[PDB]
Amino acid sequence: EHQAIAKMRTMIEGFDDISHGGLPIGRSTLVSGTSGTGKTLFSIQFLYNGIIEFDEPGVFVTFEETPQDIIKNARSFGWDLAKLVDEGKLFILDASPDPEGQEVVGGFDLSALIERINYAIQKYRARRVSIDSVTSVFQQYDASSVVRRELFRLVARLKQIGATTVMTTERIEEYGPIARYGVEEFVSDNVVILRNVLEGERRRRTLEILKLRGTSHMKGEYPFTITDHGINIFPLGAMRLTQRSSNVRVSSGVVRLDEMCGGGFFKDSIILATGATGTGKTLLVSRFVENACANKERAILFAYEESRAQLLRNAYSWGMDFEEMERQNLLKIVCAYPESAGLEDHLQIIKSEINDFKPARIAIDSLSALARGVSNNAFRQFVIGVTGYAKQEEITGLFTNTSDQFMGAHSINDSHISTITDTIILLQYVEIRGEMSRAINVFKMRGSWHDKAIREFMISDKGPDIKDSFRNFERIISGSPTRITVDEKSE
Amino acid sequence: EHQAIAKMRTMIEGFDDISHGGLPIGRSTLVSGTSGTGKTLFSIQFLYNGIIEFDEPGVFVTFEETPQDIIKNARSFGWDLAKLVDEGKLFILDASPDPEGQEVVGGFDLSALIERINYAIQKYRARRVSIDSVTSVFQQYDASSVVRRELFRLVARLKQIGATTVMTTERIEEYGPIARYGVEEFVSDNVVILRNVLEGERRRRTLEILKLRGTSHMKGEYPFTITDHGINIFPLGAMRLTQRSSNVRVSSGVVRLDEMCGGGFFKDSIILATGATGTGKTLLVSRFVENACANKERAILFAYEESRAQLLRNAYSWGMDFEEMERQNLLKIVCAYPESAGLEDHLQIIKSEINDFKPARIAIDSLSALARGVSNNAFRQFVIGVTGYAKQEEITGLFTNTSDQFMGAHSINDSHISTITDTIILLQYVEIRGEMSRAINVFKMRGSWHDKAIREFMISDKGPDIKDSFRNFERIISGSPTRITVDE
Amino acid sequence: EHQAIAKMRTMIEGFDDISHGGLPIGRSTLVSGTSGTGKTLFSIQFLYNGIIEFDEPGVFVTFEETPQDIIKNARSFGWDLAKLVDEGKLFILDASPDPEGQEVVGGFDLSALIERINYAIQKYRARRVSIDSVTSVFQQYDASSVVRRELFRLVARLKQIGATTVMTTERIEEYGPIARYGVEEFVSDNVVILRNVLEGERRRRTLEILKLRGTSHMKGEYPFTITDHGINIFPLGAMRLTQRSSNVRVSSGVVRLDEMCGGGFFKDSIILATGATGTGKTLLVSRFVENACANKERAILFAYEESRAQLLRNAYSWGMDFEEMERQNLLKIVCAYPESAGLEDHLQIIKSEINDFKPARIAIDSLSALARGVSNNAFRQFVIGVTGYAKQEEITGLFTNTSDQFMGAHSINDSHISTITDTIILLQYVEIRGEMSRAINVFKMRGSWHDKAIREFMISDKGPDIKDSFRNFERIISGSPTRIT
Ligand SMILES: Nc1ncnc2c1ncn2[C@@H]1O[C@H](COP(=O)(O)OP(=O)(O)OP(=O)(O)O)[C@@H](O)[C@H]1O
Ligand SMILES: Nc1ncnc2c1ncn2[C@@H]1O[C@H](COP(=O)(O)OP(=O)(O)OP(=O)(O)O)[C@@H](O)[C@H]1O
Ligand SMILES: Nc1ncnc2c1ncn2[C@@H]1O[C@H](COP(=O)(O)OP(=O)(O)OP(=O)(O)O)[C@@H](O)[C@H]1O
Ligand SMILES: Nc1ncnc2c1ncn2[C@@H]1O[C@H](COP(=O)(O)OP(=O)(O)OP(=O)(O)O)[C@@H](O)[C@H]1O
Ligand SMILES: Nc1ncnc2c1ncn2[C@@H]1O[C@H](COP(=O)(O)OP(=O)(O)OP(=O)(O)O)[C@@H](O)[C@H]1O
Ligand SMILES: Nc1ncnc2c1ncn2[C@@H]1O[C@H](COP(=O)(O)OP(=O)(O)OP(=O)(O)O)[C@@H](O)[C@H]1O
Ligand SMILES: [Mg+2]
Ligand SMILES: [Mg+2]
Ligand SMILES: [Mg+2]
Ligand SMILES: [Mg+2]
Ligand SMILES: [Mg+2]
Ligand SMILES: [Mg+2]
Ligand SMILES: [Mg+2]
Ligand SMILES: [Mg+2]
Ligand SMILES: [Mg+2]
Ligand SMILES: [Mg+2]
Repeated sequence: EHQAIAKMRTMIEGFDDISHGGLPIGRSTLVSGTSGTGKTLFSIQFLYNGIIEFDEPGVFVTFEETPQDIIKNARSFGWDLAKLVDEGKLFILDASPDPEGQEVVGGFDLSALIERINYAIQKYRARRVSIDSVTSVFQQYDASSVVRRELFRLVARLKQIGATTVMTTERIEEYGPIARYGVEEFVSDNVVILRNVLEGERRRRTLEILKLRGTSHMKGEYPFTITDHGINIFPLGAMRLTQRSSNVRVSSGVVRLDEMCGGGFFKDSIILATGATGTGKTLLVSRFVENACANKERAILFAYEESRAQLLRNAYSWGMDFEEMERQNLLKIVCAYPESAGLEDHLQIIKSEINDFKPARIAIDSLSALARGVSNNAFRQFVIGVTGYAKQEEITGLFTNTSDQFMGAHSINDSHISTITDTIILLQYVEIRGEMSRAINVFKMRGSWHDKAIREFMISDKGPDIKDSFRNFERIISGSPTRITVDEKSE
Repeated sequence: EHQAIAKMRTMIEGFDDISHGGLPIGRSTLVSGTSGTGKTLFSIQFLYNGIIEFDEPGVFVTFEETPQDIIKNARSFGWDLAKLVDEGKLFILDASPDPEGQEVVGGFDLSALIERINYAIQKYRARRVSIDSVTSVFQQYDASSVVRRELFRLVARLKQIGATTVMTTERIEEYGPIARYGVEEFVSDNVVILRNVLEGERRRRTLEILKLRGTSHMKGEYPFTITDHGINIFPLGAMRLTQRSSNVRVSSGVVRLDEMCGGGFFKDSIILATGATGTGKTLLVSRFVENACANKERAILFAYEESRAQLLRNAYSWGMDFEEMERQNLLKIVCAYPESAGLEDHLQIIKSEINDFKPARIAIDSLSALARGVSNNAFRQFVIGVTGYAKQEEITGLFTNTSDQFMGAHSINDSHISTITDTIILLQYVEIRGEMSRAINVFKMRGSWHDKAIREFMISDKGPDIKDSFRNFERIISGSPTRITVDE
Repeated sequence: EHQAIAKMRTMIEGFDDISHGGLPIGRSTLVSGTSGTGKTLFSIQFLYNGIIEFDEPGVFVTFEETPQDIIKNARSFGWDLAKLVDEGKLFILDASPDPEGQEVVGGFDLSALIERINYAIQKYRARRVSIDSVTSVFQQYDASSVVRRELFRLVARLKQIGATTVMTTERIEEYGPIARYGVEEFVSDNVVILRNVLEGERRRRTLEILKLRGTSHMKGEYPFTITDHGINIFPLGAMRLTQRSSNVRVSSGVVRLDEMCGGGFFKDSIILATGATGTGKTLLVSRFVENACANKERAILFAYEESRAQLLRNAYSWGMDFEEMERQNLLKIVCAYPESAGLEDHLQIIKSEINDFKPARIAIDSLSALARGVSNNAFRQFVIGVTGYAKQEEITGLFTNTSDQFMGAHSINDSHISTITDTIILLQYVEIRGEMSRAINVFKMRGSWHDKAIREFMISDKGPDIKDSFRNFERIISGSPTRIT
């Protein structure tokens, strides 16, 4: 073949993105990690997808987990392997030493199994194979130099055979050896490592394609999740800056605010509402979510602080009976503490839920509520995933944030999200004549014009009331004014 | 079979939550940890609850712990394991060594053993099996490869007998290798990790469902404790956000306050009293609890800075009679330094103290006192756990809090409980003509209206009173207001 | 028995509360540690107390140290181990190798020794046993496996004879495994790790009860102090928020100042005196320390910054004389560099000195001098130690602190010692018309009225004099006043 290397899509969401095509055909790939990174699965689901998507008969070589169970478990994702076993579209080739036997059977069986393996490829006319825990095969009695030669025997053959392989391997250090013997490493053409790194009690899964000989791939670890629908990696690094941009408008929910933005927000932008605690934000969100239920166009509300009944009561006080909203299925409300899942499972449920209610708007009440306990970056990386999907996805977005410090909050945001939104509305407390009076102002809008005036506003059983600006004050922004009361021009 | 993997219910508080159902039935679940982590308990509590909440007889294997003691120790949790074996719903398959050395019996292992076990199982209808410290068996002279096959031949047979097992291991490095030989992680079907991390000078026990082959489970490490009633895990990440929230209102205890709050505190919410030291907090607490008792409802005051005595005094000086509330069975003053337990243990002392008195009011004097010493990240999870529980039990709670800075305190909290609370009160000092004056202020009140004004707050013998506001000042929050006068 | 575990007291200062009761009866406890931690001192102290308190004899197996050696060191605490051996109350079993040369003698090992131990137990009707340095025993040629067996043999045998035991082990890394081979860790019913953390050229020994089978014990480590009285532990968490309270009051030494506090300091109260350097804290203490002698009461004043001579000095030119106090025995000045004792000691140095002279009042001149080279937490504890003691012991304790910054200290304490203290006084600077004027005021008092004003006081020959406030001035706190006309 005088042409470049040929790859093969695994149909594993996000993987074929990282691999600029996917596992190279004809060559064997090595995927390893510690006890639980998803390996077993990464192979199984590597085969399944093949069957169901191109009917490329798979051959699953075990070594420890009994064949019987490899199925019993695989039904957790809705994969009735039993079937593909009947329909000869996949052959589970048992190779796990029974409860008894003898010893000193070194390379003895390795030269045979390769005769057995070629049998299922030959017979079932296979194309994709996946040996799981090849490691427990050397877990008999062998040195490092002993491992490099038993493997190279297999891959060798399989490359002649032409089959495309995947090998499972165990590791004990998350960022250390690449496999117990640190030898398989240079016995593969491609090495992929799966990591389930701990951290402050939080578990984060990731995947990295260390090497793929003769081609390009995505360098670095990528957060993946294991769910009811198999390994799902999120190439938050992939996704291009190919976002749609319409000039159309939508109503903020406050006619007097819709003005201040030159006519509203854009059907293709991210709106950030920031302020100290109790500035309005939650109200905003609500008057944003509601304005969507108005024009009978479903939308979602993601509240991570308040709850089911607490958001009804509190909103109902401002008017807007959310009740009829859920009924006329033009608004559904999620809710759940951020501590209920890592930003990996969250980012997901976001998109996942968006794919069943088909939004038009979307409001995340408190962004700083997610950020909680998570690392700086691990968070920015979360905005992007959200701000990104909900932009190339026609979804308008409203993100609420709390500047951990009032009257003096020398910055819209604190996490540095400021530079990834299209509109910056900020609510702040102003101390006028010994009283905490609010003040909303449109800080920025890349598209439209928007008002540049700082205006106070009061909350009421009526909702937001954007009143007059502080036409006669100074240092207003700080929060601690100093009225002018200038003696005119002295007559 | 075509179904998913059905899990048995351990019956350990919260474990099931973490495991999502329980131990994969008919399968071998693992449980290793450094010594003193709990294991043996967990693997024993495994049976007892089963054999007494479902009735499934159990055969507890033991490699080192003698049967007498395995029974002697269990009397630590009030469990009579003697009985269970006096009825055939439990069997101590004593596999402990004998003080007579004797080489050659190392082979009889597994194979000859396995039969013993099963022989027992059969003689009891054993549904659950807890083999403790299987690791001390190959503590004769075995390799890493050797053990793998030794195990592969131990789980297998037990997997066959269609019985659910509990394998207990041990390790050394707290985070390092999961189980001694780095073989039990990849060889097992279920792996549980019992850690007893030092982290400072205190120790925080924690459990982790590392991996359950075939199903889902709570990823991560979760806090837990061992008490007379056994293991007690608190999955402060699996508590739903379905907090019953009504529109009722209880009275704060202070009249002028309730007005400023649009008419009082919602019986279903969490109040946060924050402010420089000396401002007032503890008072608002004492006046909070006074009320619960005036309406003859119960209330608990978890004190973390003063003794029951110094606390009763402070009250008399303010008018209310805590001395009474103690007998009129309408007040529980707990008292205990924050250093007397890891938050892990306190959350429970509280959780327990509540459902031992069903109070309508819970006061936590000085949340800061608890946070001193601990991380800010471990603090937030404690507040959340109490902020949450407190709610779910329709209980109104008042949490104190001292801001490490007096005056010019721009951020409510330096900690940032700020957003996880429903009602925020704010006391602060203000100089006015060479004199420190107190100043109350309702900051946010989610459900209702509430008064903006920042009024002067006077403390005296007759309790706390609210005077007028600093209506003619600029930068009153700055700690040093400039007096202006505008009149035609 | 159909009950819980039976525990035996050790009387080892504070251990019985950390272990909740004592060491589990008829069972062996392993006490490990790196060299110089205190193990033997723990082992001996046990048997020792077993005798002098409960007339309970004990067997002490010594694998390495010589018998006459054990006896000798023991004297460092004033314990006549020779005598207790002569009264047949304790037996030092000597399993120490011969200074000569022999490889074929201990061929019947363990089993052969056990009979001895098991003999002695009965010959001496001993109730307690402590085996010092088992490690050194098989430290010959053994694996992680050859130990677990040998030991378990001994342990079980000692369990059968119903002997409550103590096995001592060595370690290498401080927070590394619990014992040399990683097996005693589990053949033992109970685990005790003695540490010796050396953080910052300073050493701090602490004890932890890893595990006690079927019972309760405080988790984590507590710091201890080997002293002439042997092991002494302080579980600054095993203390209770249960101290006697009151309304009775006491003078401050400064009349005026007492009025601003509702009429004196409470008695059961801890007073904090913060303020920039040079604000007179030292002048309040002395005055406070002195007022206790006039009324005729015993008060202590621990120093950490000024000597004894400089103290008596400045205290003279300020009027009241400290000398007289000492003579009369109505006062006692300590003195000692913070650096010359590890807090936990100090804490104790104070406790004893307290138990010595029995004080009504105490003056800790500068907590924020002890705070030096110590961690926020390590110190936050030292405080709770003394603060919570003076209370349960009903003492009038006035402490001193220094705000690291002058005029404008946007806070009271940097280590937030407040909220633990009852009454906070506050001396600060004020720049008025090119001058450095002083300011004093009560920032909080828990059970009284106290003046809410910021007064200016003048220091001079007679002492501290408090005057009136800065009415017509703004920003008095930021240090830079703004006389507004
Ligand atoms: N339906 C599911 N939903 C969510 N998570 C699941 C589901 N099924 C399995 N998991 C998770 O994925 C893991 C499965 O890993 P798997 O058994 O496939 O192989 P491995 O971890 O790579 O290697 P090995 O388990 O043999 O050591 C489980 O440990 C669990 O955390
Ligand atoms: N019925 C009402 N009448 C008058 N004011 C109300 C009413 N309900 C709520 N408010 C006001 O609205 C604020 C509630 O906070 P809000 O709903 O704006 O959420 P937020 O500022 O976004 O977030 P956070 O929960 O952190 O404060 C209160 O501070 C209060 O002053
Ligand atoms: N009634 C009880 N209340 C509180 N804690 C207890 C009680 N009983 C025992 N404990 C604690 O639990 C621990 C007991 O652990 P356990 O002996 O059951 O198993 P393990 O430490 O996991 O493994 P192993 O002891 O076999 O090495 C002790 O360290 C002790 O502190
Ligand atoms: N009988 C009383 N009469 C007048 N004022 C009192 C009386 N008792 C207490 N006070 C005042 O109340 C305050 C006592 O502290 P308080 O009960 O308010 O708790 P806090 O300020 O929240 O916390 P902390 O006590 O730890 O400083 C003091 O500032 C004091 O001036
Ligand atoms: N009278 C004493 N006063 C203060 N410290 C003492 C006194 N006597 C001994 N010490 C200290 O106590 C320690 C004694 O340790 P000990 O002999 O008890 O056993 P160990 O250190 O646990 O084990 P090993 O000595 O066998 O290595 C010494 O390191 C020393 O610093
Ligand atoms: N005899 C004196 N006459 C007048 N003023 C004095 C006299 N002695 C000291 N002072 C004043 O008191 C201050 C001394 O402070 P003092 O010795 O009381 O302790 P401190 O300021 O609390 O702590 P530190 O000495 O560690 O700074 C000096 O700054 C000075 O202005
Ligand atoms: Mg696997
Ligand atoms: Mg909110
Ligand atoms: Mg145990
Ligand atoms: Mg065990
Ligand atoms: Mg306070
Ligand atoms: Mg207080
Ligand atoms: Mg909010
Ligand atoms: Mg010694
Ligand atoms: Mg000083
Ligand atoms: Mg001084």
